[PDB]
Amino acid sequence: MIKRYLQFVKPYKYRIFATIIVGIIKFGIPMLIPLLIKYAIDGVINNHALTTDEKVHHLTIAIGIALFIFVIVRPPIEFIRQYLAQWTSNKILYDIRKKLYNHLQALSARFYANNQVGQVISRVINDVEQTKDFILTGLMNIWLDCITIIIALSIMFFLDVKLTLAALFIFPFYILTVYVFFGRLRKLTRERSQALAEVQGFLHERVQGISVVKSFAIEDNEAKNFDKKNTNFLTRALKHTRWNAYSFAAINTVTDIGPIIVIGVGAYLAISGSITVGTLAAFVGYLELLFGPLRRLVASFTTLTQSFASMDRVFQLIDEDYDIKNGVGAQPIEIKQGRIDIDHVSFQYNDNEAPILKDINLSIEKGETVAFVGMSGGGKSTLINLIPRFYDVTSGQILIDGHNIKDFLTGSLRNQIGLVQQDNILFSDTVKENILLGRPTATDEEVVEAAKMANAHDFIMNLPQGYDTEVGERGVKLSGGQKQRLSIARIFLNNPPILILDEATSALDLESESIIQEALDVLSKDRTTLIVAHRLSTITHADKIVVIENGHIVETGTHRELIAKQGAYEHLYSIQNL
Amino acid sequence: MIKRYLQFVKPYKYRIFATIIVGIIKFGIPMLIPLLIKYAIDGVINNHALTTDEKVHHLTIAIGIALFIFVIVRPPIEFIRQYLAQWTSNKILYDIRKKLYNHLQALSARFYANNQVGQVISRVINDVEQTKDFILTGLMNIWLDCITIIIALSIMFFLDVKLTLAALFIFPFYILTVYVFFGRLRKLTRERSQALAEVQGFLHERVQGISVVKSFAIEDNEAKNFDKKNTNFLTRALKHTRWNAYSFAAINTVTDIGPIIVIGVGAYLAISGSITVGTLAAFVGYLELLFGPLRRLVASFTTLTQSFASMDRVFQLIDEDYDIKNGVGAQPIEIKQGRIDIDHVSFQYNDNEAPILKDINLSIEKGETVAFVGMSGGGKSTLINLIPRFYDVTSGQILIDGHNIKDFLTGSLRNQIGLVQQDNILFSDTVKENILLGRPTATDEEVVEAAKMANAHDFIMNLPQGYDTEVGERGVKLSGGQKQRLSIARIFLNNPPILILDEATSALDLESESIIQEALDVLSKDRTTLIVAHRLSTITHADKIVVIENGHIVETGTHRELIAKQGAYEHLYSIQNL
Ligand SMILES: Nc1ncnc2c1ncn2[C@@H]1O[C@H](COP(=O)(O)OP(=O)(O)NP(=O)(O)O)[C@@H](O)[C@H]1O
Ligand SMILES: Nc1ncnc2c1ncn2[C@@H]1O[C@H](COP(=O)(O)OP(=O)(O)NP(=O)(O)O)[C@@H](O)[C@H]1O
Ligand code: NA
Ligand code: NA
Ligand code: NA
Ligand code: NA
Repeated sequence: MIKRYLQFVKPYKYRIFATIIVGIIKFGIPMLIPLLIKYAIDGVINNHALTTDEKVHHLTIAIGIALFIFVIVRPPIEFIRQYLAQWTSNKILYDIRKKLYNHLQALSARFYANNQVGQVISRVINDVEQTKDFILTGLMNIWLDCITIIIALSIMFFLDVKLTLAALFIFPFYILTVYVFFGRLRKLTRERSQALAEVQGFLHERVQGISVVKSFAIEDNEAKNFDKKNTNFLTRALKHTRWNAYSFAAINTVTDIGPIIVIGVGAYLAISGSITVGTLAAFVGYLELLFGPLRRLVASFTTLTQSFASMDRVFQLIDEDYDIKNGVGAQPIEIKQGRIDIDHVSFQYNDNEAPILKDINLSIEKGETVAFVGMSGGGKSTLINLIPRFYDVTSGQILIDGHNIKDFLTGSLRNQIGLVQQDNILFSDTVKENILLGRPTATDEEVVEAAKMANAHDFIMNLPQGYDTEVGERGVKLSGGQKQRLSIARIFLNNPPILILDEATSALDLESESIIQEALDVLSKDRTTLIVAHRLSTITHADKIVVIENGHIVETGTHRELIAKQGAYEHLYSIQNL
Repeated sequence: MIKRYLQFVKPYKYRIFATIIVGIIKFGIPMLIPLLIKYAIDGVINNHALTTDEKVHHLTIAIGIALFIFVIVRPPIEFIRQYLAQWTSNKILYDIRKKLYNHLQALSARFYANNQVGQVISRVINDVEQTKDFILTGLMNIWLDCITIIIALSIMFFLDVKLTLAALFIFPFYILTVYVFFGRLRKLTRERSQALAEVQGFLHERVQGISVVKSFAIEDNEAKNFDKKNTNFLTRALKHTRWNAYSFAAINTVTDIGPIIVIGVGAYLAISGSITVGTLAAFVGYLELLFGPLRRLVASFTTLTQSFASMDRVFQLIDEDYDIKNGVGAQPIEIKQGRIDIDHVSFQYNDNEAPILKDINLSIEKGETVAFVGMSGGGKSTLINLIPRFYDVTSGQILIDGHNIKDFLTGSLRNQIGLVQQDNILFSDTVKENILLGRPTATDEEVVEAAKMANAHDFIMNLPQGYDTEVGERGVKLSGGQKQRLSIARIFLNNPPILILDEATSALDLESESIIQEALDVLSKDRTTLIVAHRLSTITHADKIVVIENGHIVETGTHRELIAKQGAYEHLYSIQNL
């Protein structure tokens, strides 16, 4: 997995090597201080053979050299060292989210139907952000502490063989201890982040649906439901904390026996006649070089563990399967004549549940306007959404111009089906911006046309700041008949070969309906049109009305014919002016 | 402002003092190492009064002791020190969000109409989380570095009053430099977080409205709109980084002239007779005690700056005004007879724009069923939402049972108005759980009743896992007529004195409508009922139909009467069969 994450760092290897290099060229600085203390003390006074005008000169080039270094050389090193480190990782994260976002937009209706936005976003943002330390503490700092440990161990290896061995005794345990905790922390961190992710999802879901929370003044009740999630997140976060604290003491206690099992031995050796009591003095002086980094790595360890947990979660999302895949046979196909064929189609949202659409057979020739009518929850919506291929039929096939939907390139297919869903969306943008969704690359002139078409242009002008009026988030600042008509506009703008209208009238008064009806009757003159509808009267003109019951097509025909049959269709119609 | 944030820490003062105490009792440990060293060397090896059996002996008591301390005393100190620190702040954050959530649920439709969920949540979560360092690095660590600076400084002053002035010379500049940057960083951090907040809002808004992004295969276009926001966030984050790096080098360069200017003067003073080498050398071993903490504080500084920026943003949200306030006169009032009076009401969403409802006068007696009909965007929705007081009328008054709506306690008022909005909400929960929103404290039996009432009970049983079926996020796994009927259920469950139904039929077929119509005609027998509707026929039975045009009430009357007048009402009705 590290290899994966590394794939992100790849185009930044050099900036990172550089960051490490400049990193090493830093220890050289702290050592210049104690080096300078020795120069004035033993090179101007303890020389005893210098003038009181000569030594008061060398102290003006030594107090001249130091200043130069520290006031000119160090500053740039310090700066670059940091700026680099950051500039690097920060750009890396950028890259990761650029990818995640494309990933999301490529998941299927299903995914988003069984997932919580808040939770998803937690990952894309927080978990990713968390992998930052892996780049910094992991690939840019840990090394310097190991280099320091090599140097130290090395120097010690010369001063004395067995004495350094007195040290290394600790090492194995240290490593064992790390290994013991690592895993459990990784999980605790995982479980923690997940908790956070759940409060996010909660907030998201509620903050957006407050309308309801307000209407029934259930603030107190929901405020509880929140505390549950907010608490769960504490709890988990504490478990995590407890262990980090725990493991920290552990690893260190081990790292601390280090200098002891050394000093103790270093004496029982200098006195037992094994080595110079000067060697013991020097050696023990380097103890800070060995068990210093080991102490830092304990913290570096911790941080990483958490980081791993995070990249886990990131990748886990990245590894989500796309339910609607293009497949090798991909083929941007132009739909020249709206010929739709539904052969033996059968649909199921899941393998466990029952099928919603069972055996559906229906043929729609170019230019026909087919209407779909039936009790609520019959299948209409489901059936329809199978065409733009939002879900893949379970058993059977749908063919546009003889081509099986699956053999189209997603975008191609979808781009040629103007679809007005029943639950229509608006972004917290301007009117224009919203219509432009139907065709982003459109003339401010063409938009105003679509508008006038969907019977929108007019009310758009009365809006403060007209076509540039910013509608509310979710498009709240408009009526029902308004939001809807903007969705309809999008259709004219798209001006596709196939038009599917799932109750595209829902919120319009009788009049406005009349207008859009006319408008549509025109645009729907020579295009393959599918209409789901409950208000029958706006379907009479249909070339063929399809009655759908309990996932089946029960009746088929012209309003005239269906009415004669005095069957299912008639029943429903008959309920209007009766 | 610090005082504010501190108010959160208050109930944790002791745990914090404790964390600081145990914090101090830590430096005592690192010093035990060099003491065991000096004690071994200058104490047992060179005592010149030790039997080879005594020095070894006294050596051992020094080790047996060391192990005890480090393997028994230190561990607990280490643990507690951390666990405390964390347990504290983590609980503090918890508290802060507990408050923020209540804050949100108390903001008005307006707030949420001009704000972006994602952005809000960024604050509640990220910005708050960011204030964590203020507790840790601020109130628990900074001190220890100052204590260390006092201790250090004291020793210098008794060692030479005029050389400590060679050291302290730096101090003022150090402080000046900090002051110079602080502010700019605080902003950069602010601006950065805001950027993050904007990508959040983007993600939220899109990830939830992908349905549309998919339908028009505008993935490429939106993926761009994302990169803009994702980039903006980089940029800003880099600006921030650059400065931190910058300021870091700065402050340190200053902190580095420190040990030098002590040597620059101190050495010159040894010469002229200030004092000798025995002092210049001793006043230099402690240099690490002074310019060590000063170096750490540079980092502590940085971290804080960021923290402040964060609490700024948190508070800024906390300081948001509630548009609908209760006011001293608050009074949980029981509405015994649904008497609604709309006297000269006039509404405007903003002071700049034009009024939507102008001069409306209408009286509704208990048990009357008033219908509201008119072109789309006329005012109906707006008018209606004024009653549950979702927005305060601009000029005029609405009175229920003679009591002015404003004199009710929000919850009281709203709890007594069963409101079925046109754009109905569902949470990613189970069917039951959703209906329970109408009355959380309800009998699994009463729910099933509401259900059967809204004509839902039936389809709920055919659902895999019946009343326990988990509907999709936003309630996606149900038809239109389905989601809606669940909203209607909520009403029966609430069983309020006043019922407002804003197109509560929108997505139902003719039949299902018939059923709920009957169901309602019953529940609406003796209650004050207000109905907004476009499908006229389901309004005929109204006691009084109100025609609303361009924010005005144009016609008033019984379907019978209105039809005779051959005016505005008739026109609209007349378009049904025509
Ligand atoms: N949050 C808002 N800010 C500004 N204007 C708003 C806001 N919310 C709604 N509006 C106004 O909504 C207005 C009229 O709404 P309105 O006529 O009450 O909806 P309606 O006719 O009942 N909806 P419908 O029954 O679907 O046709 C427009 O002229 C908008 O400016
Ligand atoms: N994500 C899902 N998982 C399982 N079932 C689903 C899901 N989404 C929708 N359904 C099914 O929705 C079904 C029938 O939907 P359907 O009849 O197409 O809506 P419809 O009749 O067109 N809506 P409407 O025009 O408002 O009456 C139910 O029996 C559900 O089980
Ligand atoms: Na047609
Ligand atoms: Na009534
Ligand atoms: Na409305
Ligand atoms: Na539907």
